[PDB]
Amino acid sequence: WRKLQLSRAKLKASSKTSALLSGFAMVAMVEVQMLIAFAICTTLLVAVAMLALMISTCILPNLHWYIETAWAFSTLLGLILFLLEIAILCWVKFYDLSPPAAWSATVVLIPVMIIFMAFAIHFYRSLVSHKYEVTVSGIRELEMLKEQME
Amino acid sequence: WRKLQLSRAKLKASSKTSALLSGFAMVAMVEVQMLIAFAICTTLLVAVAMLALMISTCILPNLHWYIETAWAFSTLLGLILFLLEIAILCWVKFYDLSPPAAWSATVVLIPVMIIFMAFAIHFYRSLVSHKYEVTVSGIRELEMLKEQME
Amino acid sequence: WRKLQLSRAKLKASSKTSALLSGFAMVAMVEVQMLIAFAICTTLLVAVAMLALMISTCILPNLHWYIETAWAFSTLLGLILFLLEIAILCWVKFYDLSPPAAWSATVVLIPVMIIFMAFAIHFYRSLVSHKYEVTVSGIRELEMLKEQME
Amino acid sequence: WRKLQLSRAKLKASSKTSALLSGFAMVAMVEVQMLIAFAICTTLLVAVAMLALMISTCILPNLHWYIETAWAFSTLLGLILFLLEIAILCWVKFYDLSPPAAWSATVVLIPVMIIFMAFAIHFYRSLVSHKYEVTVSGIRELEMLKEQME
Amino acid sequence: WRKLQLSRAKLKASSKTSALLSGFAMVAMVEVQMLIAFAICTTLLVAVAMLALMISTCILPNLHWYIETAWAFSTLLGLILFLLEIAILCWVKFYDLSPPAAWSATVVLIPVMIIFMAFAIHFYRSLVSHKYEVTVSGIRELEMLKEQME
Amino acid sequence: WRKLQLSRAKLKASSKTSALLSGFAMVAMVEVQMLIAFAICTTLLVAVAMLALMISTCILPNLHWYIETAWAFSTLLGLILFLLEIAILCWVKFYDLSPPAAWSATVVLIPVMIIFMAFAIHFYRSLVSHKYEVTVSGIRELEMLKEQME
Repeated sequence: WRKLQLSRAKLKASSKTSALLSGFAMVAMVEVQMLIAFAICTTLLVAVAMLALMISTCILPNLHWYIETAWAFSTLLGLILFLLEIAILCWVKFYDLSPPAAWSATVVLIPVMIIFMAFAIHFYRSLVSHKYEVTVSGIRELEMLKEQME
Repeated sequence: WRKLQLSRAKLKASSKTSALLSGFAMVAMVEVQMLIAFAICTTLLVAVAMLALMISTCILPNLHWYIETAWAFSTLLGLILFLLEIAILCWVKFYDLSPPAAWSATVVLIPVMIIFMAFAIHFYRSLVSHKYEVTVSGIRELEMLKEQME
Repeated sequence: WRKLQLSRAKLKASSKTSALLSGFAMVAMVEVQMLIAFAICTTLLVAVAMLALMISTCILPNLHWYIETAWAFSTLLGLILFLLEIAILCWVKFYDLSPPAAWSATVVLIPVMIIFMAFAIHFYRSLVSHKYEVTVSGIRELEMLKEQME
Repeated sequence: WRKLQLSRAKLKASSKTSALLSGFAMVAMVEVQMLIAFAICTTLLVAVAMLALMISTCILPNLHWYIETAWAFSTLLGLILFLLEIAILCWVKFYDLSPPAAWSATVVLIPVMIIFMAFAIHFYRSLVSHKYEVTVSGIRELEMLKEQME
Repeated sequence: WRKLQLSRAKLKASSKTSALLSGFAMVAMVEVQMLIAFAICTTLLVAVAMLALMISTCILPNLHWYIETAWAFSTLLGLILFLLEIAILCWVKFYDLSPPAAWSATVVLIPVMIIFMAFAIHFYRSLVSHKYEVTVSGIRELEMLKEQME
Repeated sequence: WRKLQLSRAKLKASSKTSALLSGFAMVAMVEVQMLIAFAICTTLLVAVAMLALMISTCILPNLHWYIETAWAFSTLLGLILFLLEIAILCWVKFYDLSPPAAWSATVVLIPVMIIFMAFAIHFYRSLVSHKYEVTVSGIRELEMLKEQME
């Protein structure tokens, strides 16, 4: 039961989060009109969303942890992209007459981008340790019962 | 009971997903203003949505698997279109002064587009294997009872 | 009980579907600025929605099948209009510098428009047949009881 | 109990319906920039909404039918205004280069506007008749109990 | 229990109502570009919302009537501002070439603005009377029990 | 149980509040096009949101008070930023031809900004006192039981 809920929380969370961001990016992209990177970041980011969306289409009809990875990865990947795209936008909006102000965007981006990925590693690190922590405590308890059994 | 839920999940999911994307595409289309393809992709994509919408209008009043196909097909079909349309937009925004950057959009599109359709086949393949697999598991037991029966 | 639910499903479904589409059409209409038809399609489409909206206002306070027709008709009518309006938009956005690409919009429109209305007839046809089908099967059963009754 | 629900359905329905329409009208108004009427219709329509909004703020804390009238009136009044404003918009967006097409907007407006108000009268008429229809049937039943009482 | 609900109804109601209006005002403000007043009204109105938002952040963690005042005041205060800002917008959109039409906006504003604040006083007035009305009826009943007690 | 709810209320509240504000800021930023500060405020504000978003991604899978701080801090921090950004916008829209009207924005900003942060301290101050207030009342009750125990 806990398995389905985990996925469902992932199902709707991704769809709504992904669709609104892609639409906002598309609307802002047509308004203003590094140079080449802009076209790629936008198109690719959208795809990350599309797949997660379909995941929602196929999940209900139907290993559980495997598909789980697809969502956490795709969704988390996008977050980096959204902030990634905005950094470029400032470069696009200012890059013309405002280049001076534009630099502050990409430069300030590095401090936050690192913390975001770095924090993800720390949270994940503590988690793995627990997987091993439970494995040790679990076998120890089984020996206590097996020893008194004799 | 499970039959109605499957459709309902399809009923609302399609409507909301379809209406927002079509509106965003229409808004961005009027802002910027391959050449001919742009007009077609937009208009057609909308239709895919419209039908699915009506499906919601007729389903509640009222074979179940048949209609089911219409939704999975129409919805999945649209996803390819949305990402399909954005690729063209970059070409519409850059195609003028930025043609160089525009190419990265359609090119990068191929890698993701293939994986999307390809993954769909794999998921479907595993599903079919089970449908038949079960058919074998069910009858097998029946023969067991039959032999012991007599 | 089933009667109220059928209407309620119609009550909210129409309001949300109608209001968002009219607003999107109004926003895109002011951005770009067959010629005369454009003004009519937009204004009329909105009205179809407005009435359905009020239907929601008057229904709760308060023959059931009669009002039911108004919703199914108005809502379905709009779907044709939305796709109808977009076809014109392509003709409006392109009609200036892109007239060549514009034709593909209206032409491609015919294939989908027909299928939409045509499919509606088929679904409705099967429904009517069943209504009669049940009417015959029902009376036949009552005669079986009435005959053995003697 | 039925009394509170009727109002609540009115409470949220008005707020959401009113706020989104006013914002859309304000956004489109600044984009394009009968002549004088435009400014009035927009500002006034908003007010109709604002009051209804506050009605929601004061209702929860705290004759019931009296306040009820304020909502039905304000909300219904707005619907006429929204379609009213769009008619003017076409006159504003086309009034420049497209004056010819503009006329089709106001003219086509008359057919729907009449039906909207006319239909409201019919629905209300049937309602009043029932109120009296029940008053007659009710007293009749009481006399049946009073007569057999003797 | 009734205390928490009253606040919660206030918690979400304010956040959604405030955030959407501020964003719409900001979007329309950048599109057009009394003169000085415009900048102030917009910035200040936003603040009124921000505080109410935080109120939602601090309320859940944790006198009840005191905080209650902050919401009713801030929210109601904003309503006047929104209609206030729109009156200025008409003056901003028309103030250039359309000054004549602009006047109708601010002038027509006075009639509705007064009724809004005036009606608020009346509703509040009747409320204060009841508070006292209950205080009198309550003590009277307690004496009835205390008298027969002897 | 109360622990999970507190976080959940924080989970969705932050995501919706953060995503809409960042999109509105991005849309308005591209429309108009202190000078350098504008680029930074926008980019940084977004980051504050992104992290909070991920917090929602990692919380469900899995000390409680620690993570709690991250949300209250990030969310509250943003509020100051949103109003902060708008102050700059007025300076961006007016800063060109309207510099005079622009000053009223930043100046008026100080009065509200202080109250916002100042009020936060007061609410927090009363809270801390209670933490100590309970600590004293609690130990006192335990002694009452321990004393009569002898």
